[PDB]
Amino acid sequence: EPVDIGTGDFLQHFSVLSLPGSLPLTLSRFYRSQAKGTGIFGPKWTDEWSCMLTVHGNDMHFTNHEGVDLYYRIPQNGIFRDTANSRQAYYRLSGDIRDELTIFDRRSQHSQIFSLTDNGIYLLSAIHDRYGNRADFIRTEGLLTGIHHSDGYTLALGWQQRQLVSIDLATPQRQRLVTCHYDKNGYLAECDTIQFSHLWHEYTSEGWMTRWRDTDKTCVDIVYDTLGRTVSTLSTEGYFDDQFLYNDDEKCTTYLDAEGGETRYWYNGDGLVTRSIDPLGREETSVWENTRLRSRTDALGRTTAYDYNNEGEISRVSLPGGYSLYYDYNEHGQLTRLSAPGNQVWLWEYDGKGSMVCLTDPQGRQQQFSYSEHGDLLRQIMPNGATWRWSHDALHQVRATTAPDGGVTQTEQDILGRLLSVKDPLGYTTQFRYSKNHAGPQGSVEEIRRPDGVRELMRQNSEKLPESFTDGEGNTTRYEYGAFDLLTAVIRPDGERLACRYDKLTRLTEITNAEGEHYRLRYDKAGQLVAETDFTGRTLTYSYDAAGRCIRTTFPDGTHLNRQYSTTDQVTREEVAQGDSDRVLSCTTFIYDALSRLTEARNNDATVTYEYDDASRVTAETINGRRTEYNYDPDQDTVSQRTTAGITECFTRGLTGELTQWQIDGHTPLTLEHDLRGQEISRQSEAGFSLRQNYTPTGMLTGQQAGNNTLQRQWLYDKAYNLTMISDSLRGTMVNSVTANDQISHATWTGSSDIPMREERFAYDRNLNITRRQTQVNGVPDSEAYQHQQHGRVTSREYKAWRHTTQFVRVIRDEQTTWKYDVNGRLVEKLIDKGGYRPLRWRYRWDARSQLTGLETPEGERREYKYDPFGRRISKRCTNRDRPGTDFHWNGDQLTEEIPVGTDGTPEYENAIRWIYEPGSFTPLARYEKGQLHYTITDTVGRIQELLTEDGTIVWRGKQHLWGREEGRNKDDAPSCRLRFPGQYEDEESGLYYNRFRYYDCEAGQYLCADPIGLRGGINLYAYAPNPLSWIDPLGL
Ligand SMILES: [Zn+2]
Repeated sequence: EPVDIGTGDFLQHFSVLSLPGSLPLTLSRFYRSQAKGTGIFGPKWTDEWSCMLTVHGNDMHFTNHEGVDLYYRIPQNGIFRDTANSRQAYYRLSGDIRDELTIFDRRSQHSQIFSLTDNGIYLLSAIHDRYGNRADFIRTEGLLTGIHHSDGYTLALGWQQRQLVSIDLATPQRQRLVTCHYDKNGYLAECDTIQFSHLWHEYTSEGWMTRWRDTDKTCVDIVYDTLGRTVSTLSTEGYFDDQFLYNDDEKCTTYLDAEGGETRYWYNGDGLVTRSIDPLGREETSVWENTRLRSRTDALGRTTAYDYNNEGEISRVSLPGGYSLYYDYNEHGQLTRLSAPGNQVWLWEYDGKGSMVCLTDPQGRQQQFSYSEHGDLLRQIMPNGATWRWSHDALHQVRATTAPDGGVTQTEQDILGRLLSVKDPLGYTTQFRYSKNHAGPQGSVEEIRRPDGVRELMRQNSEKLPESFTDGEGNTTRYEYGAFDLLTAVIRPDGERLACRYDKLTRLTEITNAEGEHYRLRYDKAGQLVAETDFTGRTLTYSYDAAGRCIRTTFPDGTHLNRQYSTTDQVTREEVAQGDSDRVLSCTTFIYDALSRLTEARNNDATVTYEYDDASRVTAETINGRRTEYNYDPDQDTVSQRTTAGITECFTRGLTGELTQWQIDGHTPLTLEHDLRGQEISRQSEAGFSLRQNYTPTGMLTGQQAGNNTLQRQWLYDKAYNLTMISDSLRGTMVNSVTANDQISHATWTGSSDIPMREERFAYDRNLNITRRQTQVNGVPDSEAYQHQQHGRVTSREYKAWRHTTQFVRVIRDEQTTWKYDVNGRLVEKLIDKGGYRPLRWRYRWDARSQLTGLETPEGERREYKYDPFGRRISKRCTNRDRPGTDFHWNGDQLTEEIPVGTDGTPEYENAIRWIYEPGSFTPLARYEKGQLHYTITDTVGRIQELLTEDGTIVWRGKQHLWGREEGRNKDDAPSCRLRFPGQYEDEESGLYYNRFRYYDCEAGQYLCADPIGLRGGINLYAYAPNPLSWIDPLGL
């Protein structure tokens, strides 16, 4: 809101200073072009430190920090008592006009004290809270020259010729906070603040601001009509080339935005909008009662109603759909009860000072809060008795936190609230040091010293935006900005550039990657994104209803994905149609109960149902008749028990919610220990299995000891936290060299010989996608591949392999792979061609949602995959060969069961393999098949490296190439393990890693189709990760 549509005023509001404390001291400056008021910053600007009360006959005028005048009728005896103005009912005026006057703010529980000066004018002399924390305002020769805060600091305000030039912290430390200059007519021409903006302002003779600018890129020119109304704005970089039209007889203002849209606002006598029409003709109406909003109705006709109690607070909100929210307050305006649908009631209790001492949640569980006499929160007790404690420094900022397990965290902040140091419960200290640039453009440097010896530097520019970041290895990422703090470029440590361009309303319209290709976004007049064209040239088009809800996605092949919504903005139906035919190809339904909770999702291949308790916790998820049931800890709302097909698991948790015991199906329990930083140091079973883990000073996993029953593993990182060494008692030593982009360029595994057993050498293109992969085996070249991306996706690849003969090498393989994508960006064919041989061709079939529904192998075998309404693959079948299938059970996003299906289509539920996860975790803890329990040991990315029996016997060992190809050789009777990176499952018929929403090729390092969430997943629509030992992608997004 730069322009007040009801009056034509140009409006600005900027933070000036914000000091921490028991009673925070914050100052802002508010500008209105037609304003008649004044503040410490001179005419036209108002502020919190210049509020006043004025006698004007029989009423008292209250001028607030925005220059708004509120009227209070003076009683005959001249004594106010909880006197309210109906326009702003939360302000309560008390006191004898012969003594001193108090404005109490019911929203904040804070009070302003006004003292008689001259001519029946009362100036602000103090602000305080209900604890006596107080800021005293000192005026000399009529000017505010000092402030004393009861926390123990003072400010000094410096004036020259009755113009404020400086605001300083005076004691206990000297610090300039604000510096001001003025134009020839006394208007504020420049305001430099230490914590926020540094701006310049230009004005006409009347004080109408015709220009404002920041330190670098932002400069805006404003034009007024002769009546002082804003008629246009324009920045020097082209943004917000806007015009304003006025109609005083119709009471309708028109906003002509820079991209051709037209918005009309009808307003009432108080200048409040009663009817607006957006650039698409969509209409919104509001009903007002003395500045209080009584109802609003959107473009679909959905009405929200507001009721108020006798004290002026919102007492009831009627939401569309018949839902009501009820609010109750104590005598001071503090919220004591919130009643929501489903008989959900929140209760708050306050003591005599207004401290919230007891919260009762909708389940009737109580949290207790204890406070100091100055209002510091000292202690919180949770329903299960978990107790948090805090102590504070002289500015009442937290300096020590005692967690429920007794662990103490030490924090230190400066007078401006910047963090200076943290010491965690194990005694490891991280330090922060700040320094201001003195030469050149006014900027700053923040240095971070970490307890593992890592040093990082973050630089800010003159706008206090991040300018560069230098990691512990000295690699620097830089940032560039245009006007209005728009990020226009990111420069990687290797010097490659990512760039962004915006339209005249600052909507992102173009992204250019390091390769130099463009991603384009297109908007309608209301700012809705109606089209995007990715780097491949693929365009998706979007349609919207009157509420801005997206109701159709159109794909290049002509298929449409139609969506329907409930009154509460929930998807009730999804339809697939194609081309101009309105014929529905497929249909998906979503059913919701009376509380708008999802109870059933259904497509052609799966019905998924959910059951809820009164607390809206999920007590059961059922997929195609297979039911998982949950029970919950009554104090923590964590899963305490889950049962599927008569197999029950029990979870025991400590005060912090950490897992202390896990048990399945009457087996010996697994017990777990955690350190004072909440990190797991051991898991044990009395049967014999034992795993101990240790961490770096910054909490990186760095050590594992277990105990064909003994494992010793060490992980070492560089100062940028790339994993550069693995010492593995079962595998050898892995050494990784990294690029400036934190990608691994050389990965070697070494045994007891100096010559490495195997090496991978990688190169990457400008987009960081794989190009070269060379392997060596025992020091001699083994294979070499070179793959080529076009528009960010692998398109072809050459591969050779060598045989070591006799000291020479002869080529034994030489083949080219080509990839073909359809117009929707999905891989439909991968062709491997070695000269003189039969071709090896994979074909891929896809549905409208870009789910891989079919696969054809080079030998002609056909597989079919089916998916539930949430993209979870529920089945796999071979349709033309005598081969078994698989059914899949899920809990939420976790694959919990693979169920073998015989060739006749009969599921073998007794042969199910259960993968055990903590609820909502992607890191597997155990495995249960045919009554046999195995425990996992996982690596730094949560991938299983070993499976162990209950007594600790190692019966499965993984062995991988960098990008995930698993080739570990294990005994015939070893348990199967098809899990790979988090959320991945290897399909043995293809070698693909199924990865929830997409399939992953661990050779090319890429997914087989474009990211279904587009740019929301990053700018590399096919990549998996820049470094598979540092990043994960469990949903395939
Ligand atoms: Zn008056």
